Amino acid sequence: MAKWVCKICGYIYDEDAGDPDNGISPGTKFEELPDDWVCPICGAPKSEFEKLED
Ligand SMILES: [Fe+3]
Repeated sequence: MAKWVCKICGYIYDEDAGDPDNGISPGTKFEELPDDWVCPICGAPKSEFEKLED
């Protein structure tokens, strides 16, 4: 699945990993994260993530 970078801190949202500590099971697509999900490291909004693909 896809990976997304937090353009603030460099955290990688890996869709394969999810973010279980913050309520997100492995395999959750970035688009499906709640609108108010934030980077677990720096707190940046979803707007601050870049999909890692051309
Ligand atoms: Fe971040």
